[PDB]
Amino acid sequence: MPSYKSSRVLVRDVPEELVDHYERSHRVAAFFMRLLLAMRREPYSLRMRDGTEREVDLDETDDFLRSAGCEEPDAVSDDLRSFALAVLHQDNPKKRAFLESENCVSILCLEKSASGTRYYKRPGYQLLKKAIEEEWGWDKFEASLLDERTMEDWRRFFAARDPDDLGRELLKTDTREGMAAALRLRERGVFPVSVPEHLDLDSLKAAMASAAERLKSWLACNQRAVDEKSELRKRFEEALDGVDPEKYALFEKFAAELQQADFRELGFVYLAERKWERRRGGAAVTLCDADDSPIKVRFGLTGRGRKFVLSAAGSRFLITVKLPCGDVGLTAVPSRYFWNPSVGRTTSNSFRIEFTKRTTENRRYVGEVKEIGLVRQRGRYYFFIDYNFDPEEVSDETKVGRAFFRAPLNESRPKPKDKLTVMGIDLGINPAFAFAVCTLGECQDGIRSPVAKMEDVSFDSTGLRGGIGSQKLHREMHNLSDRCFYGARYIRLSKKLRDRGALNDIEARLLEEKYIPGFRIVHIEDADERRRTVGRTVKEIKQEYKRIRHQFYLRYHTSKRDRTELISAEYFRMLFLVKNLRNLLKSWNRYHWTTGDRERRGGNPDELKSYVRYYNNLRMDTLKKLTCAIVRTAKEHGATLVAMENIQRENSLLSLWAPGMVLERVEQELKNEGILAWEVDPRHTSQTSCITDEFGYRSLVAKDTFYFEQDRKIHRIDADVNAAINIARRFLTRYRSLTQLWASLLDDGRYLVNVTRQHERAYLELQTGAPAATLNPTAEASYELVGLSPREPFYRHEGVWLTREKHREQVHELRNQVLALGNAKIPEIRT
RNA sequence: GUGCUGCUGUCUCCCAGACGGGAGGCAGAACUGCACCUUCCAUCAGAGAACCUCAC
DNA sequence: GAGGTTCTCTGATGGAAGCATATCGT
DNA sequence: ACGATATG
Repeated sequence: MPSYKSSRVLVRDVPEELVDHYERSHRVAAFFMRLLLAMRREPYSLRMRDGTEREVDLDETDDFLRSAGCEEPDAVSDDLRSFALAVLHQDNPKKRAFLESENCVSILCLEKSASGTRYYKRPGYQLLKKAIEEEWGWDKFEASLLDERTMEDWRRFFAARDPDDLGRELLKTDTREGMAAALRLRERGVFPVSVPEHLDLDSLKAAMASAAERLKSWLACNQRAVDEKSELRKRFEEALDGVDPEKYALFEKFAAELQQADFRELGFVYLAERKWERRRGGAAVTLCDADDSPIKVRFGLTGRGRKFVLSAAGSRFLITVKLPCGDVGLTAVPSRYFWNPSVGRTTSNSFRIEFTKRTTENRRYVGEVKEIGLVRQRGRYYFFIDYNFDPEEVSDETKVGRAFFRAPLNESRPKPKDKLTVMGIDLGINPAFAFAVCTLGECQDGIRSPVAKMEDVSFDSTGLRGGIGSQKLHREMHNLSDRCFYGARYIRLSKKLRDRGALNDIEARLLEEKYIPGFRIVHIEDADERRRTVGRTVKEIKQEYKRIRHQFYLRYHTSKRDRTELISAEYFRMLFLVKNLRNLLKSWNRYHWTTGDRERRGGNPDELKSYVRYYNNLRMDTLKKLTCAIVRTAKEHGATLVAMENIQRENSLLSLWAPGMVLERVEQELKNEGILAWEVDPRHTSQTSCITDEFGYRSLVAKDTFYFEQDRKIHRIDADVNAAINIARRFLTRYRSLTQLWASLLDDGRYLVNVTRQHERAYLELQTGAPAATLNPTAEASYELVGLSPREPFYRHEGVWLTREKHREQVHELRNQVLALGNAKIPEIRT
């Protein structure tokens, strides 16, 4: 599997011949879609351009196979089935009939084809014989053939040159079943299909590639659906026998009368009947179309399709597709992705393209093009320049570095034995991310961190990135987003003022004490004039939203351009402001939804498409910029190991992205730049000091300052640096210190430690001496680990393992000191 | 190329109706900034909305 | 925050993708 | 040596 990065380039004046080739390629690809399914001789479901699903019967397969050439489709049935499953990759991966699904069209489509009657590349037999007959002594052949075969014919195979004889014997003894089926069909003279449009071999390869890949995907999904339905039915039938008697005949009538109006064993059994029945067993077949579901009309340089000669002049590409009708020259609209490109024909059927994506530096990127693909969108054509790239080299020393620091203490993986650079990364929204960088073998001055089995390290480089660029804009994106949230609730109640009378009691202080101050609307009692007073605010909401979006636009088109950061905390506030504005606009659009009225299958089908498009675009842009700043921060400091918080474990990156796809993108782009990363457990990183390794206070009024005590003097430090170091410190110490153990009580105050994870197993050994331990109580409401010779949270503190009630009070006792003392008398750490 | 990403003027369909909101098209003006692997497909779950029912 | 209702859109979590060599024959 | 197949 090569590495792949891709982009699109526009072509404007497409000649009629290429348009015809495009459409014919889709039509033939649809023909392949249909003919493979027909040869499967298994009925399926076709989803038309509309939502309707059609049950294509066996007759529609039979008559189509009749048209395609098979005048007696039933008589040759098993043989067609075997060929069909071969091109769709339903045979064994080793010794496959067609390693590339395309390679069947020589036998399927042509008229005088020699495919299937060759031995020149038969694996390891003809090549071995041809090699030995030249410069070997007829003795290592025995070793080579015994090695693979662990018969007397092999003696004659090397007794003479006999290439044709061995080829014939291999084609006889070794018959890949998918090709034997095709030869049998062509012997009957029914296999060469009548392709509706006349295309040469190269274009038929390209069509069959896409048709076959669509069939392979759909077949895999169908098999998954069938297997899942079978397994769920197995679970239901296992549960049905169980212990429940035939009394389950009654919950049927019970559910009937319930749904007409609309027990543990009865309810659970009911779910299985409903869950099993509604699940589909088969997927839908979506046939290819020119405009509905386009396929890439691929043009390869080895046989996949018509060859192309990619060139470049100035700041744009020059594509020439060598069609059978003639050479067709296309010029490319210049792309900032492949800006100022240079092209070069290589010695391996490829073009070496060197271009420049970004505009900050002039860094030139190198890739190889080996296939170009053609699609259309909104009647406008495109080529997919799907190129390759070699990722940056990662030292074998980094791999031994990553394995060592990842391992729990009870594993003994080797020391890195070199000077690595480790990174600490926290992730937030206002503080997009913060970092701490340490160098192994070099501790000079800073927050010194233990390193497992090595000397300590000092974090020289520390910083907070992302952040709020302009203070005013961030506050305005927050005032409006608060208003947009509170208007959606307000007009839910507003209608009930007019729809009902005097509302209720639970709402009364919910409307007055919370919603009126929020939506900033004066309350009028007369219903007719409540529509006007609510409409003018929604106008005023848009009128100030447009202002904000325009000032957000001008972050890139003023003299403030130089100060505009790569990523800001405004990227996330805008996303929520777009989100809340969407709900409010949706709610006001249904201000007329009155009495009992519901959303219909029709109505308005394009509602708020501009906002949804802006929502997805802003997110995709935010994550790409977020990854760049992280990777830019990693490369600059010489980092090769990145410790990240496992965020899988409002004001969070969650509710904007899935918990994982954020981390996946960062790791992928780090690995392209030759930087390995690991996910560190993000427990107690924001509540534990990185200096004293003791619990502190995360200030609620100010979420950037973390208070702890050192030498009985209260200190403060940035809570993003504090967590960034605590993520890196955990990695370098191999999670040596834990701050929480789960324990369960059996009797008389002996809380038994629940060992679930291997990190707890190793930890107890370094203190107790056994892979298990107990908590004995002491005089001052504390505990102590003992350890046993062969669930309630507990918090460490000063070697005492206090409980949640007394851990909260210790945190609370420190808060009172902070509030009493004040930030003026609490010194700063970083600088 | 696709986005971040809008402004002015003018024009057409739609939902409310005389408060307002949502799709779009051409026309210029302003701006030389940041980033950018993406195509296709099938299942099964969520978000919020909104109508019928609750006092949390 | 109780509890099916009917629809769009993610969103989940998968699936298939984005070419090599080999020789004959002129 | 390049083209026309063919198949790892």
